[PDB]
Amino acid sequence: ETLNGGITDMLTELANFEKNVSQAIHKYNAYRKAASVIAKYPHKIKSGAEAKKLPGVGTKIAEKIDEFLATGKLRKLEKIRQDDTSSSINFLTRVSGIGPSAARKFVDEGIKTLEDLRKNEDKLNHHQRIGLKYFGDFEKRIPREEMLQMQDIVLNEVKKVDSEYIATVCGSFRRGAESSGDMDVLLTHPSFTSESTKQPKLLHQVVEQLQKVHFITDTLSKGETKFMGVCQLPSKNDEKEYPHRRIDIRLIPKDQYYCGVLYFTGSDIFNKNMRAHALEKGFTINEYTIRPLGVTGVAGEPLPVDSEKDIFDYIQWKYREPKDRSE
DNA sequence: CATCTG
DNA sequence: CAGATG
Ligand code: NA
Ligand code: NA
Repeated sequence: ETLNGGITDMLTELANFEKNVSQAIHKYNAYRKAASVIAKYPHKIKSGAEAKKLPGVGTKIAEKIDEFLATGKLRKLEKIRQDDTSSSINFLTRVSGIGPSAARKFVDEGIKTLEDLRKNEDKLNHHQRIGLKYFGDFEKRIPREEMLQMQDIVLNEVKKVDSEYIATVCGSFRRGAESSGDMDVLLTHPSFTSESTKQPKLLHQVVEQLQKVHFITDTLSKGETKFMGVCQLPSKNDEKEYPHRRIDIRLIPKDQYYCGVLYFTGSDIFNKNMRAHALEKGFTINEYTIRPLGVTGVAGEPLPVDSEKDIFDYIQWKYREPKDRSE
């Protein structure tokens, strides 16, 4: 956790590069387990020879540990840091919709900057185009105070559309966090579930509302159960307009709500711990369900849950307010 | 994973 | 359809 940090950290830049610049999924995948194991490793790795010992830890890595151990630097790392090429990728990649794959192509066409992009908006797609157009805003963290305002909006319009809707705004927001990245809303309806063969209007209808009243400004991808978008807090009495926000709405069959609701809410650490416990308590949990685990090795059959409470119950645990869901 | 592109 | 992105 701090005893072998830089090591795990160099590994990480190394790995990241591989997969972002080079295409070395192979190698890339390698730095990773690597970082992962040294990470759990309980001692002060004094040498490469010491790491090699570890599994995942090959001769090359040990090569890299020794040098970095030997000098507070890595040549490769250092050479990688300057390299304009590697920089452009790692950069453009910051635009929504611009991945690495596209990172390469653009650079390879000589687009390597914000301006580059604008100049060539044509080579970008709707998503990439919005991505670039709200470059800044998208980079901006979300203050709780805004979050509550938005939530108030989402919930009011959904209500309006059907008293039967059940929205939940998950994430750290839910966990209490002072700020957030993006607005994540979990959506269901009675009239929608497991067997219940579709009803796409279920998701559409709302999208429209939020768009009616101008909350949602753009579509990233609107599918039949997942809409990826952009929303905005109405600018009050003009002088202070809000930033443009990344909002994501997803339809869920009522018979599956709280499982997800739990889940999306995190934290990741909480999930695992909660997941492992389930397992003890004779069960299994995942994003959609919680099932009675048999002895033969495995077994299923989705237990029926009416709230986040039913779940906890199942695994015989302390109902935890979203707050303490930390770890 | 579900949507998108081309 | 493969392949990318989030
Ligand atoms: Na090894
Ligand atoms: Na991106």
